[PDB]
Amino acid sequence: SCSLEQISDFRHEMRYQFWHDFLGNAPTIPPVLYGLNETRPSQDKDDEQEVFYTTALAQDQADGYVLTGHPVMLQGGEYVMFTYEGLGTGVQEFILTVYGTCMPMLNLTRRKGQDIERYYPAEDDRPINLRCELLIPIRR
DNA sequence: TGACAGCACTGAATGTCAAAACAAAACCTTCACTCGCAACTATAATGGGAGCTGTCACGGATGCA
DNA sequence: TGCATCCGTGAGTCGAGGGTAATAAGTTGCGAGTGAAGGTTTTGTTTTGACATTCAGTGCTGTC
Repeated sequence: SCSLEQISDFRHEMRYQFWHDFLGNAPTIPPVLYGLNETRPSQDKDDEQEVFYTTALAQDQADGYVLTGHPVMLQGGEYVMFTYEGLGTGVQEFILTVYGTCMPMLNLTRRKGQDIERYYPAEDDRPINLRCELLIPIRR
């Protein structure tokens, strides 16, 4: 529960300690990352909500993945490949320039569901200019 | 020369009179049932101690006799 | 004038481990009190006339 500028300042740790707990027992490095944001309103007065953020490990070439959590089936329907070049501090303004601008300036209405993030940890000191997709479930 | 400072006034955009509705549970009816009282039953029956408690110890006491 | 009897008294501060267990009749009648929660009532968050300003708006007005 944080600010507009803290829409990715808080979100940096929710992928990292989730990754480095599993990397202590991972013989590989899974190179496709998945993050899921959720908007769920209330029932008492319809002015409030809460957000449960789920980063996940990919069902990839390593079959045995003993990770705490849930087997999450990704939502189907229309999506958008918002590929990017920039560091996780640059997805801070990239999430804000897709959601402050690219939903008005491309005039699109994102649909109900989990906003799929597609980071790339395959290029994980210099500041890393990573590549990432923001696969929004869209209703065009 | 062009900035550079300040004025003229629209008006959309505020700050007030009203309701408009929605869940809030809050207090409140309800209405069927679960959960409780009370009475009777007719061959014959008739007297506890329920286990208990066993010698400390000098001392003062009151009332019987 | 003794002789029995009947009450009422008895270290200090600690300590441990911890409350235990008989037996007995039912059907039938039938009012009273959780209770299903049925459903209202309130006690608060939202629409619309206003018009009085206000700054926003755009341009001019005047100026270094």
